[PDB]
Amino acid sequence: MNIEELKKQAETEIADFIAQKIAEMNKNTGKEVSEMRFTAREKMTGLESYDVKIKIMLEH
Amino acid sequence: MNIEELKKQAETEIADFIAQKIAEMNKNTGKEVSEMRFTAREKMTGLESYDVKIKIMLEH
Repeated sequence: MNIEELKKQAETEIADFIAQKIAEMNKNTGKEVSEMRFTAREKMTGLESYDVKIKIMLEH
Repeated sequence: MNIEELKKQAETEIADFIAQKIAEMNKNTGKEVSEMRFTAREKMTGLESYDVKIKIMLEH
């Protein structure tokens, strides 16, 4: 499998995982996720992950 | 379960999923993921997901 295909595959997997998490959150809270912040988690050995902060909105 | 706890849970799940994907990619390519770009995928019904673009670096 080539590098491009691996990349597109993982991109789709992550997008799909995030979509499921948002659907789940919206369902469970009765509210709406408006945004997620992603902050790189980097080590001397390189990028490890992104830490996530979920923003949920509600009526004033 | 409260809204805060649900949030922290989903944040951790997403961070962990991304970390696994990066470890996987690095292993499979012999290279290094340097960055991921996240671009909101929004609909009139609200935020659906984030689309992802993975950047991989290699030696000049």
